[PDB]
Amino acid sequence: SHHWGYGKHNGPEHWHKDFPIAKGERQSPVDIDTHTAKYDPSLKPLSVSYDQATSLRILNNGHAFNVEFDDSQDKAVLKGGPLDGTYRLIQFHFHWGSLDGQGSEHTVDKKKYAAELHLVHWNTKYGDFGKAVQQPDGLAVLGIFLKVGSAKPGLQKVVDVLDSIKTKGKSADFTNFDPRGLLPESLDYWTYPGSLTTPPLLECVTWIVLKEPISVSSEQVLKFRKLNFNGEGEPEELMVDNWRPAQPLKNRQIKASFK
Ligand SMILES: [Cu+2]
Ligand SMILES: [Zn+2]
Repeated sequence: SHHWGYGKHNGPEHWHKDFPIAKGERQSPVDIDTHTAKYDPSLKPLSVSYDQATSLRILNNGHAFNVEFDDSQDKAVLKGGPLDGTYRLIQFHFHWGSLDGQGSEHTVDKKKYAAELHLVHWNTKYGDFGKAVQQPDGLAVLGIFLKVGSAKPGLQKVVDVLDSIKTKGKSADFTNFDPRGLLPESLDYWTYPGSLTTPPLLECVTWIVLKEPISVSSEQVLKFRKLNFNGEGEPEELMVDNWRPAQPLKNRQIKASFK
């Protein structure tokens, strides 16, 4: 639907009126209580295969910016871990704060990171993204926390194009970007069944949240905060605090791939 956002009058506390699944049984994000998470020795190794990833474009959609990929062939896929089958990369985006002390969607023992990266993948058994989001195992989102510290060299090409997509609806060419430069050293993770974190809030997602954050510089996150939620020629509303807070865990268990 239109006109949802992150403001006081249309933010997360209002979403349930148009998207009643907002109060559902497997909503995201959640707080990850690390002491309560259980190590699962049955999980298999996570396989991230991005060598042939083919980026196309970057778009300001009014709530974040998306780096889009060619998903017409198995070029960039996620497999293993909790997943059955093959999941194809379609886009990545971030959520971030107005201040370095907030911005992530997931939290770790109630800790909020400065930002969170979401690599969005769809289950190839379902043929395309739109059919995948009608299935309870349709999507897999790999989540990576950002902390402020040293610069992330592999983020810099993304930061450098943001000036060209300041406002809602703007896009730019974004070919030949390698998303492998956004991953931490370790692929140790937590996993649980959840949902999209923005409307339509669909309950289709296997969440895979990496334990190790990546470090980005202050200057890099400051450039995220210069984007606009609004369209060109409309009153400026900085794109900041585009995160949903933690939702009730309900009848779920978070599993860890490590001890
Ligand atoms: Cu609408
Ligand atoms: Zn997201």
